[PDB]
Amino acid sequence: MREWKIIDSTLREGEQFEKANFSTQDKVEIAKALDEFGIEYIEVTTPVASPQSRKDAEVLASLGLKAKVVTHIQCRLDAAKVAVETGVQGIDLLFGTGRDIPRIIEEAKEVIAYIREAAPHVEVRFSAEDTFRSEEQDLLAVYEAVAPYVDRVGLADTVGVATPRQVYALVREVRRVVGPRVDIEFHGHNDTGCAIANAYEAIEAGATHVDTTILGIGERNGITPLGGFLARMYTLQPEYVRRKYKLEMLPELDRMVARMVGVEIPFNNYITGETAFSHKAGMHLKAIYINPEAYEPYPPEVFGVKRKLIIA
Amino acid sequence: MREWKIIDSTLREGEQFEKANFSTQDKVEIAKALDEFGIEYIEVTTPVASPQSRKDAEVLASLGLKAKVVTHIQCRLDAAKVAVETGVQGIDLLFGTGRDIPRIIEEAKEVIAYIREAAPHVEVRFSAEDTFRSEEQDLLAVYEAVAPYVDRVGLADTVGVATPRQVYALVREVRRVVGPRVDIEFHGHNDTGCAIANAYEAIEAGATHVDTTILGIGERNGITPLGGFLARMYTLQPEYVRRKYKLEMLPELDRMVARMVGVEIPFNNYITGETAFSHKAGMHLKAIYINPEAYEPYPPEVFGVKRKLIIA
Ligand SMILES: [Cu+2]
Ligand SMILES: [Cu+2]
Repeated sequence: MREWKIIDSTLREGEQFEKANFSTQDKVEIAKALDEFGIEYIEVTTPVASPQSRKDAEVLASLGLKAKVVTHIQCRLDAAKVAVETGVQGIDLLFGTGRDIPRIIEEAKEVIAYIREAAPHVEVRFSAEDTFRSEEQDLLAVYEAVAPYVDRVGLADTVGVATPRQVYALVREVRRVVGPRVDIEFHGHNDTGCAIANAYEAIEAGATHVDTTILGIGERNGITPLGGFLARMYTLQPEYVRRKYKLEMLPELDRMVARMVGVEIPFNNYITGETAFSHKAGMHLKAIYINPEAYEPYPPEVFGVKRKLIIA
Repeated sequence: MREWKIIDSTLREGEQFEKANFSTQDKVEIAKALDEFGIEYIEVTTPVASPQSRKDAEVLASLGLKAKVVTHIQCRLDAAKVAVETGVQGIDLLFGTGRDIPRIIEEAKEVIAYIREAAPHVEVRFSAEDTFRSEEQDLLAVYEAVAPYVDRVGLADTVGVATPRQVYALVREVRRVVGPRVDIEFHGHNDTGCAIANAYEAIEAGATHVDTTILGIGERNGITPLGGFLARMYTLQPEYVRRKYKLEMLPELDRMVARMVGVEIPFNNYITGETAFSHKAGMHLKAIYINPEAYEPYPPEVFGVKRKLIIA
């Protein structure tokens, strides 16, 4: 352990997907299915976006889910006021992307202080945008100074270019500077095909929270997808992962979202893709008969799917 | 540098995709487009598979492409005879997945020796199946003893479970043992979402060749996809990558293969997916107007595609 939790952002990051147009009822459906699956956090679009987004945040946070509902805002006093008034259990601050460091630290601490005052029980996370491309001394200076005042700090590979060893290294440095009592969140975009690998490296480096969306939907080609992330973690911690989540629900989660946003599940999608458990090579089929484990990373039944043997 | 080449395996790994049914003309079309793109190697199904596969290998190897055409076989004397007779420029041996090490080394050297004798100009690569899960002392013992006799050794993450730091570490150890004059090839499956990340780590560790297929098609959910791999490498070595390949051909490569195997390009596919360059968030759109670089990992024009702005 390697203990960690998932922050689903389907209703935040989520909404930034090109084809997403979630009704209130769509979001409630998604949130209840995630809660049933066992997801620990559900992050929702800033209430400042529209009066709509505010309402949705209000409803989601009062659904009585076991998951904590958390909203994502710019690191600003005005947005923080709106956020606390919604009743969310958490607020995820993003300090947007040079101006001096004591001032950045100043402005951050002010927002965080407002929130502690107005809503002492709300969990606060602080991230700087584009964390891995920010110059590192100043980044660590900010995180070190803000960490004593927050429950969690986050790192965001905003443009999807961080490399796995870079993510590992910077998470380790952040852990060094913030100490063992502040949680560490990773958010990574998939532009260079590293969102799952980077989330995994983040956890190996000490990260405690990973952002996912169902099918990885999000800005551009999206972020770490729930199913791909769970496949990656299941192979390493199968006992922990199967006890944490209702893994057999994955196909229904992927279907629900695909139907809502109007896409097909891709044909190679982790676990639930048409092709995810198809075998064809004769020497593979030879082995699967004696033991399917021979060419399978995990059992399809665990995730509520079946293998396919192509015997032509 | 970070110098490396791609071995496309669309016509080998490739053929093991559930829905692949390539006619001879399909393969010739694919191979000529890859050669035009600038791909360095094209790997094809073992000629032993059917008389068909043999014919296709014979044609492909005699097409007069600039790319070297290479076939993939079990590490056996009988298959090697068939392979050399096809005229391929390379033979990729796979020693299939305990029996003693001097004997494994013995059997390997015998096949390799046959090939040097019967076809001194053919390039020979040796891989052990499931390289990252083989016990490491014995694996390195085999690679160390065989390397002086081959042009290249390969590592294969056959079941798609290797982790990026594991791949980095084992490639470094292999490089230590085989010396600087033997090339090193990486083949990785995508079951845990790490095929691109692992290929990248392999190169950082000293690997010189990476297996890809167009759209990542292959057994199960496939292997490192060409487009995702090029996106990953372009962000790190843009001059090198744009000079090596005709990057603007990527959409036509992905379309061609999708059409042939009967799938849609997935909606989040690297570069050529519907959604790969779609922006929606207001603060993103604000920035893209001053500079699209602000939220884009690479320029869409480089790959012959366009961005989308969602202003609702
Ligand atoms: Cu994001
Ligand atoms: Cu393979």
